Amino acid sequence: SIKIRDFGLGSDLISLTNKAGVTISFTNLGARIVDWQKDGKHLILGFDSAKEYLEKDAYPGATVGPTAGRIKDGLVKISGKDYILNQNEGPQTLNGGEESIHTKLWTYEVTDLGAEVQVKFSLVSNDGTNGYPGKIEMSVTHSFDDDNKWKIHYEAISDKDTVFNPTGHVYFNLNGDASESVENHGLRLAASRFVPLKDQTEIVRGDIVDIKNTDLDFRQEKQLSNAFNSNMEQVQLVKGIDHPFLLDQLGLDKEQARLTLDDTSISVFTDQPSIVIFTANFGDLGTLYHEKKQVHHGGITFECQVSPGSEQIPELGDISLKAGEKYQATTIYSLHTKLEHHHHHH
Amino acid sequence: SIKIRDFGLGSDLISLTNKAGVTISFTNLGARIVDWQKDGKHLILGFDSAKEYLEKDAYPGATVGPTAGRIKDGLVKISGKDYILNQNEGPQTLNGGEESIHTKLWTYEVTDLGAEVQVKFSLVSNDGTNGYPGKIEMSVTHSFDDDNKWKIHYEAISDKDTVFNPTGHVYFNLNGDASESVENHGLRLAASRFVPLKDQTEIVRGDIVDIKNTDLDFRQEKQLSNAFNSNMEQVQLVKGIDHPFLLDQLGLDKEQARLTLDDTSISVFTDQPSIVIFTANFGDLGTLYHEKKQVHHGGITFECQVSPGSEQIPELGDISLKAGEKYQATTIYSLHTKL
Ligand SMILES: OC[C@H]1O[C@H](O)[C@H](O)[C@@H](O)[C@H]1O
Ligand SMILES: OC[C@H]1O[C@H](O)[C@H](O)[C@@H](O)[C@H]1O
Ligand code: NA
Repeated sequence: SIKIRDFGLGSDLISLTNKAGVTISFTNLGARIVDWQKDGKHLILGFDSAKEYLEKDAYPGATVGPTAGRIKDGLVKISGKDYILNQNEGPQTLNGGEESIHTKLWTYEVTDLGAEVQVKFSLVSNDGTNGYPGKIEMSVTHSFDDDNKWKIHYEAISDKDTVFNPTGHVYFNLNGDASESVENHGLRLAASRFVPLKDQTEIVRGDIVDIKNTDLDFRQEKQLSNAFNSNMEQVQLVKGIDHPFLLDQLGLDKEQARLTLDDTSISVFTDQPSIVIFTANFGDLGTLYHEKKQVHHGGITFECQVSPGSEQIPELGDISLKAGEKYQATTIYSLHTKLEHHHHHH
Repeated sequence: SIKIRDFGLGSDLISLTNKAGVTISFTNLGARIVDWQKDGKHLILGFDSAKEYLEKDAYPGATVGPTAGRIKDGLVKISGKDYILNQNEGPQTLNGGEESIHTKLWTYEVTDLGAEVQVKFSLVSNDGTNGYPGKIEMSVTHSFDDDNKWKIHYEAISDKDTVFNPTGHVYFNLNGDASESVENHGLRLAASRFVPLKDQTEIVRGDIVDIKNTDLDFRQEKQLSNAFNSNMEQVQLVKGIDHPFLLDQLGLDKEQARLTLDDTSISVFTDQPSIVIFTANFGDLGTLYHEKKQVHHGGITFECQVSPGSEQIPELGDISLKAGEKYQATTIYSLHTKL
């Protein structure tokens, strides 16, 4: 079933229930996921209205871009030309600049395919918006099906050569309570290397480092507490995880990551080369989610994209987008129950 | 009474009915007026869904900007520096360039004051959007009251020196049907001068012309057909009216123009110095409004703003907006019925 209602400020809430009874909801404010529940329990973090997003934190569950992450000094080179983008984090351009796409009302249309329901959000980034050459016609399609798969399909075409590398900023918290840390969740991640940050400004260091057999090695499932309790420099620097992980094997067919808690697992598939993981290292900020003060480590993201830093480390990729060339990216989050035995205590 | 409903593509339709039974409706798609009707008749032109605006004509009823009108070569000088804006009509920048503020969904809040209801729409234009320096935080408040006054109040703040001169683009048609020409309406307008156009490109010619005692003198009520049947080169050039008229006396208290058809009249008030009047000179285009094929001259606008062409005729004014200054503008359309 599909249901729609006003969500505040002119945005709407689109809520779907599949045949298994799982419900998921989105809003056109930032083409974002608001909630995902199973048996009355929240699997992700979200607010109860639009204003909350605008007043507390506008990134959760949103579509962010045109470029996700930080671009050092907001400088990119596009077809031999240097362009300076909007700098909203010191000299850095973070998640596309200020008042970016995650803050806009996108138009949308819903398509019911029976076993699958699609929500296609559209927006146009005018040429020159926040310094990005355009115009860029973008669309984000979120779909949910009877197999409990939530898929995000991105498409974009630009009138001018530009850069494009958006991602989805959902936060998972299988505890269903923001006040409960994710340290008790199990993580499996198919990545042997990571990208270290230079310092507190969080720009990339310049190197790629192998993490095998360190507390950041999750090729084999381990509790998140291992990472959180680590005194590895990188962990101390950010007070948790806030890094890009390079996937070892590319392809939409491979389970790149799996997040488990008791009998629930979330699997991650994507066609992108990296996964930026940030564990809500907010300290005592205590943002209120459903009236629960969020704890430090009270959430975890899986931002699938080309790794941030390619400006400095060319080996990570190329996010340029040529005029008229069609961009596409697909990321899928699927839910399962009893995929494995996960019985621990913290 | 206030009613909110889906208007398509995620846009909302907000309808306000006052004590008098008059209904006015707006959409956040482009902070726009969609309808205005008394005793079952539409007073303005509008569509029945969001899609139509996007497919047919996105300007009707909309808030247009940042700059209303045509800018020659898309060129503006800011702090002595040349800036090229998006060009969407040949080399001109018309109505802020392509995919401008009129095609975006604005956020909004409704405030019910009893005798008056206000709908405040907001949108942030990012720095660099379509070539315009910013960011510009804008709000347009459309309000409707028990006295049948529809007021538009604009406010904006920019982080950087920029240009700003928006307008409301509603088209009136008291016939209540687009297939009927407004030639039968009577118009009165408090302007003794106008800005002629250079040619079919519609950029300004360069001068200011006195219209006293010409077919465009509406200082004294007159019927539209007059202007429409004139042989003035300017009328013939565009096949109607598509020009900036310079108000003789500025101030919101003065009735600047009045559009009348029989018992029903529309008065216009503004704090702007000019009114751009365009009579839907679309020829055979035939756009469909409520299933009715539109006729050449099947509508008329009253675009209150600083006249277009200031880039070439400074006397017209200046649309500069300095960083941190607060822009304000007010335009009122008051409805009256003779008893
Ligand atoms: O809260 C936004 C969040 O977005 C990304 O995950 C960044 O890596 C984090 O450092 C933080 O900026
Ligand atoms: O249709 C848009 C409309 O906008 C303004 O009124 C112009 O002066 C008219 O020529 C026309 O372009
Ligand atoms: Na809506």
